Amino acid sequence: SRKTYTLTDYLKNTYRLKLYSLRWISDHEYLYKQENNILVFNAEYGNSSVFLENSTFDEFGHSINDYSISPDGQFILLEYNYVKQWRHSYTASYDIYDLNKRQLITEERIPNNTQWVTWSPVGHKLAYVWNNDIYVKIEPNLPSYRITWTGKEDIIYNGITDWVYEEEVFSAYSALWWSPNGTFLAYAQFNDTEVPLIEYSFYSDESLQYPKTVRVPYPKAGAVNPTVKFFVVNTDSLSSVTNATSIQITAPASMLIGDHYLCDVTWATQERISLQWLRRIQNYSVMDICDYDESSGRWNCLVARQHIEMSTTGWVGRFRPSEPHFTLDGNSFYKIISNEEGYRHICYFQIDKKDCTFITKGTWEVIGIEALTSDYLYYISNEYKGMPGGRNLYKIQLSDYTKVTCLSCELNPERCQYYSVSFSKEAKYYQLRCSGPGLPLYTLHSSVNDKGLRVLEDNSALDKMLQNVQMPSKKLDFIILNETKFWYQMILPPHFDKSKKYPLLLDVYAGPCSQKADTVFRLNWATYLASTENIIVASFDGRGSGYQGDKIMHAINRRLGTFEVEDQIEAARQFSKMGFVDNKRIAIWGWSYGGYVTSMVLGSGSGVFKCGIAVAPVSRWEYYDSVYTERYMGLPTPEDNLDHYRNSTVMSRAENFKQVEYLLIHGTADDNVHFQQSAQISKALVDVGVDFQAMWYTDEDHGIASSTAHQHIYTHMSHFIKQCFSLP
Amino acid sequence: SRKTYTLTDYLKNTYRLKLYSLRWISDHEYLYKQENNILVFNAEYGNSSVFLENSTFDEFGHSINDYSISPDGQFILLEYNYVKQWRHSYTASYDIYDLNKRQLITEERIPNNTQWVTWSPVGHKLAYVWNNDIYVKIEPNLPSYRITWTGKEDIIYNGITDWVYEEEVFSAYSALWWSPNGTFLAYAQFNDTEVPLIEYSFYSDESLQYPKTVRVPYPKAGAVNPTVKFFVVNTDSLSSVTNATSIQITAPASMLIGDHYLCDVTWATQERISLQWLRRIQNYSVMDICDYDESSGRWNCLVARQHIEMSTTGWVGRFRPSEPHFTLDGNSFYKIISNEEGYRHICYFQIDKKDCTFITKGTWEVIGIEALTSDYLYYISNEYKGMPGGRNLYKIQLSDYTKVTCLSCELNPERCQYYSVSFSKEAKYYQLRCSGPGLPLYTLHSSVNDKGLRVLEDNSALDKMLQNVQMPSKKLDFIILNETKFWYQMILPPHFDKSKKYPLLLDVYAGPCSQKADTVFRLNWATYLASTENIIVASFDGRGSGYQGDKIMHAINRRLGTFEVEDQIEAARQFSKMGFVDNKRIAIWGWSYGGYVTSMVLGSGSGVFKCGIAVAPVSRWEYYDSVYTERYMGLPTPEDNLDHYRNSTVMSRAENFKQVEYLLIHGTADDNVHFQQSAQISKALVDVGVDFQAMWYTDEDHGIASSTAHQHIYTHMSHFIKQCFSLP
Ligand SMILES: COc1cc2c(cc1OC)[C@@H]1C[C@H](N)[C@@H](c3cccc(CF)c3)CN1CC2
Ligand SMILES: COc1cc2c(cc1OC)[C@@H]1C[C@H](N)[C@@H](c3cccc(CF)c3)CN1CC2
Ligand SMILES: *[C@@H]1O[C@H](CO)[C@@H](O)[C@H](O)[C@H]1NC(C)=O
Ligand SMILES: *[C@@H]1O[C@H](CO)[C@@H](O)[C@H](O)[C@H]1NC(C)=O
Repeated sequence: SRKTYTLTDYLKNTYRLKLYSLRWISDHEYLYKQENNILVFNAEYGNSSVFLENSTFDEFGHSINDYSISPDGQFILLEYNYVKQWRHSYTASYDIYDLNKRQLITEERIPNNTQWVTWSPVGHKLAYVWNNDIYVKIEPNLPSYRITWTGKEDIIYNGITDWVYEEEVFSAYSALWWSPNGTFLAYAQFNDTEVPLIEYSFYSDESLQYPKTVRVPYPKAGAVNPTVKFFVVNTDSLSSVTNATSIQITAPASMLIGDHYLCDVTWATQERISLQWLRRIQNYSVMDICDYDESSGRWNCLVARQHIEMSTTGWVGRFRPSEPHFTLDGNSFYKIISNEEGYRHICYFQIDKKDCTFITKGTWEVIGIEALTSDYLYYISNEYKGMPGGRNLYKIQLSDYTKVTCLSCELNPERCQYYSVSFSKEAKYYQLRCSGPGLPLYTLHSSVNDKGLRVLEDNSALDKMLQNVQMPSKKLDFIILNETKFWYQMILPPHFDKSKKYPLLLDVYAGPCSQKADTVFRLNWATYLASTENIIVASFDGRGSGYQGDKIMHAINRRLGTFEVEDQIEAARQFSKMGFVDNKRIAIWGWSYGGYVTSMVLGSGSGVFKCGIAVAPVSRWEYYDSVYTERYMGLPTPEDNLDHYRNSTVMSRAENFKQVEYLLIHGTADDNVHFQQSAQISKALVDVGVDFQAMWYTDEDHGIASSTAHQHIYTHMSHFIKQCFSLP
Repeated sequence: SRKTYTLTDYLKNTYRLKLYSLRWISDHEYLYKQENNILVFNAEYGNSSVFLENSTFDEFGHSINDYSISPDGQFILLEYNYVKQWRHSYTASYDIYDLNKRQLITEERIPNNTQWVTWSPVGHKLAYVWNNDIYVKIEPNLPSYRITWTGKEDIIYNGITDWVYEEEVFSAYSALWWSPNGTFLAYAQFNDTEVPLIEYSFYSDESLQYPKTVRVPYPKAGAVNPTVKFFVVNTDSLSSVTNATSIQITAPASMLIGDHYLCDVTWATQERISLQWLRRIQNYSVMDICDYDESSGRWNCLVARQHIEMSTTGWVGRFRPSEPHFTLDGNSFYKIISNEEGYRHICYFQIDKKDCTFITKGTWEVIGIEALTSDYLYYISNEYKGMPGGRNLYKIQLSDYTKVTCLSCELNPERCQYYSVSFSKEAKYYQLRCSGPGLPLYTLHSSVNDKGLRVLEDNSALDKMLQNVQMPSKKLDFIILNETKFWYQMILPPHFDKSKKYPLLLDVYAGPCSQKADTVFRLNWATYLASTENIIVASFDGRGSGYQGDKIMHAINRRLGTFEVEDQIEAARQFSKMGFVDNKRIAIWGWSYGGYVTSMVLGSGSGVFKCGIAVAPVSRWEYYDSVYTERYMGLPTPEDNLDHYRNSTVMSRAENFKQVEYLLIHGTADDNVHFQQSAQISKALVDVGVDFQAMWYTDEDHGIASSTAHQHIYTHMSHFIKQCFSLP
């Protein structure tokens, strides 16, 4: 008799999850936004002052998009005129408000259309990139020093990443790294000179008489890649009428032999930088440790302290080689490395030494190292109750590795099984963040004894509202295939009845190192399909999926669109053999890799599925970018992996599609997985005479996420599934 | 008759209409291809010979796409390596084969990738266009003479047409015109330097890693048009030492004022040429008559013989100024003109004299003038039975205009109401060819006493098959709207029953000077929908339709998307009132102009239609080309017609679509109505929250004509209509 969770609810965001986003500023204080004021909180004691009043910048004259405060709290960056580029990149204008004053600084502004800006870690230095060149401001009201002069649109990138690096390597537009002193500005430089361009139409507003052609350097599988150089400049010795001296750091000779990438830049100390490089064949990676020479003003990367990481079974790292966390003195670090068994654990490295010591071990994985002090290392793992889909915060005594405390496990075991954390400087305090399976809970904790201090946000407003709606529930369990556990989740309709036969939607991503079965609380489309349409929405984590060792994750190595595909079919077959699913009403849908697999399934002939929706699918690996594809597939050459590059296309299975109802969707402005991918799927389905359904989305990219397109695609998909399942 | 006409029947060409394609080669002889041999028939004696054996080119080694026999039957052109460009343009390889000797010409072969070749109308000279330049060959085995040197890809076109001229002016790739002598080669030269480029992606075979960007000079409404220059070259005076002196004929001073077009090129005598020119505001045109000046070498156009053709109510001509037909001596001509009551009749022009004399009159129009002799002019009109959708050959005595004989009206009055004709060189014999309402009937005649000579193909084979098929029947009637007659046709299901209530698909095109209500016999998609699905397919010829005089055609002037839309709604509203129509099941669909009108109807909020289909619709006139658009719309400037350009978009009506079910389809390589047009529609619909269906056809142009795409689109549209009308 209660109201149901409707498509409108989802779409108009009727029930919002509350968050508590803070930024640690010291060892003991953080910044937080309350009713549009910026507040400072004291962690120990809970009291707050107003840092920046809401009503300041009422007469500023521009809508303010973000803020950024100098480490040494004298200035604030006001970001405005944000215009998005790709996933991380954007262009904006900037002003500086001088805080120890009433005033915006008016001389020597950061240019309009700046590509990236950063404060140094200490004081108030600024580094920014504008027109692909680096600049440095020692003082907010003084002129900038030009660090680089080679910048050119689409060709040379100084201190920002190009398209593949943004997307596939740094997950960041920025390629600037200040030393912890603020003394040295390290930076990468990318050269896209010979990198082929993907081109596509942008239609824009009606008034645009002629369509624009967007041209983006984008190395497809096997094409010419960008090249990299690394540089470190001394920020303390810049001259106004002498050009700045950038000292280059050369990649290791074992990388310079052929094509390679920069992977990681981590400062170790005031005079030591850590650099990881990875070979185009993502088999082999090297970490270089480089010290600054006070004599020659040069950097020296002693071959003696180089570190190597290879994999016999797949590629290095989860998506890239993991980052090292150095001890205060910089002579040793910790790093997540896959062990002999295939499980990702914490290894202790010493700088001038050759092997590493494993600090954790077991039939589970460390997800990330979050903090390091002289006494403990803090990490997040899925160790608790052997649930790969859970996440908890642990703590190790470094005096003794066997002495391990779980810090979040027993806090709220029913509500809370999916943590992430955020420590203050030197880890005096941490904010725990519970993500499910109950409602998100945010707490603040004190490290000295691990005593809880304060609940920060408990989403009790949402709980009150949710009591009045017929919410679905979540099953998280596993099946056994050829003697191995493989988890799935089920979003079950309210008042579920095990004797009744429900329609089932298989929700797939299934890309490498993915996890679709976890313990987080979500309000999404699947919430609606269960609460209102009584549809079971199922996800399954099969071979190739992450966080359960390399035996599972790498199964897929050099062979995408293979085991991950068969295994979604099997999960389906098996969900079928439980008594509460109507085996005449099983759909499948996914987005991105999700659309590829959905497409490869629908094209398998299993006869298991009635219909499926693919949104923005990869159709052929030679269409996707090089860093991603080659990481799992090698090069598409007859001496490497051409053969399976060809066997694993959506196109090759066109015939089989006559057995199923197919909905194909793609935004026309997809820089990521180009419209071409769906273009070739539809053309091949046409060539064979297979009817299917389509929908392009003008000027939308990979997220199809503009407000109206978001509502449209979900409405469209709701109809298609409702009609596939014969639901009113 | 048990078996029904299937969607498969239309798609697979189960019921072939036979045709009879001859090419006259003198006054008394013609060539015909029967199976794969070339046969010459005698028209006087009926007897025949084999000209060219089918097996003649067995060991040639290229699949021949076409032949062209020279006027003196000495040589044959062989066309292979055919690649289509636009509607008329294409590139090909050519050989010449000496017929007298039985040899291949090896020396000085016409180059690969030729854009156009043509014999002279007499003898065996060749003019061809390669890489945008004109070449001439006196002897098929001799070095060619380079006429022009200025030709540059997408910029300068010598003797061929750019995109707009091809599609909207000459309906040809060719821009060459030999004098009847074979002495003179005249050619136009087009300048696209400043014409903006339409840019779209082409995806090609799967194997193409990166999509290609096709770039085409295409002036949209209001943009910078190409420029035109006209030249004449003396073929007889060419030197292999010196260069070719081309002599320029420039436009009239009344043209050179602003933007203009070279409208028409019609030779008069061996030494006289007629040119028409059209102003950019296409309501003013001018005919220039130009004589060769024996001794000086130039060409001269006396302003005395200049003839003005303008319009007060619309544009000049049907799609252009009509073509002149000269009498042997070349001092006079006949040409169709709108008369003081707005109907299109033949006029007698004497070269030096003011006005012209009308030789035909009445409330019908002459469709075309087909031949001229000393004593008679033959023409085609829709006079018979006061019927605009009919077409009949007539005869007019020149020494007495009141002696009008209908050569065809009575020949087969129930089977044939729609003829076209093909006279011999000097009109001694003509092949009539009728297209309906019954099956196509091809008959030869002698002009002398208009004696019926022979039956050439009568489609008897097809006739028997069809008795075995539950054929639909065509009803071609009219309705009185204001106090005017607007014609409609109706395709009716077999065993039609005037008391049962049928679903109706309103078939629409309705572009200016269109006619969808006629007496043609068609085996098409409307045939299958009526035969198999018992849907009525109606079409209506409302305001803007042609062949009924300017009072109807020009109603739409400076005003597209208004009257021609309101009238289609009206039509269906009337069709509703007729008791055989189920008024909850009316659909509309259309291609090109049709798609725009369908969309505008669907967006009108009339309440009459349940669903529509729109294929490659125009959506906004600023997106379609200048030549066609400004003809009907004027310029998109505030001081001309910008307001109505803006009041007539599909986009602005978007809200209204929540009321109907919309299927919108477009090919991504449509160089004509650019994909852009639907892209902007889709985006409007998304912006306003309206669901609809969509389908793109990748790499298909405006016709969506490739056999797999063609079969695909009608299959897809079938299901759509079937489901809209609740039919299994
Ligand atoms: C922890 O870090 C990372 C996580 C993740 C990504 C990258 C990451 O770091 C580079 C990649 C980036 C990649 N571009 C994404 C994508 C988008 C479109 C199409 C495909 C292929 F199907 C893949 C998939 N994700 C998975 C999640
Ligand atoms: C007897 O001659 C001619 C007839 C006709 C045409 C041209 C003709 O010759 C110039 C025009 C050419 C025009 N380009 C076509 C078209 C194509 C796409 C979009 C639109 C606008 F909606 C219009 C329609 N047709 C109608 C039939
Ligand atoms: C980038 O690389 C190209 C060769 O691909 C080279 O010619 C050019 O000098 C390089 N530019 C810079 C500034 O490194
Ligand atoms: C018709 O036959 C006659 C009689 O032999 C011959 O002169 C002539 O070539 C023939 N015409 C054709 C076109 O075959």
